[PDB]
Amino acid sequence: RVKKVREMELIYARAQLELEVSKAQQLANVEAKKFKEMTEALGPGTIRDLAVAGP
Amino acid sequence: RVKKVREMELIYARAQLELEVSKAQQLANVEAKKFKEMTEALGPGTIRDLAVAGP
Repeated sequence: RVKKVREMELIYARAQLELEVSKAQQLANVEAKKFKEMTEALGPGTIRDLAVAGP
Repeated sequence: RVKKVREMELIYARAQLELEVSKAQQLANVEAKKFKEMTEALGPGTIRDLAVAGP
């Protein structure tokens, strides 16, 4: 018992935790690409100029 | 008893703790690559300029 319940637990636990990391990959891919489109068409120097304003 | 319950505990304990470190590897790979895409297209000198603003 303590072997075969707890080992099917290991195998399903794999099937679910490569799952949560897959969720993390995909959501962070969307965050990534949509910051990239954000900054690249906002302006490479525009972000510098807007943050360097300290007069 | 105290041998064969506690040694199947060792073997499953392996199967689960190389597991938690595998979870750590994969989640930290996504964190890694998506900071890399972050900084490299944000700008190598942009991060310096935005942090060096102290006027």
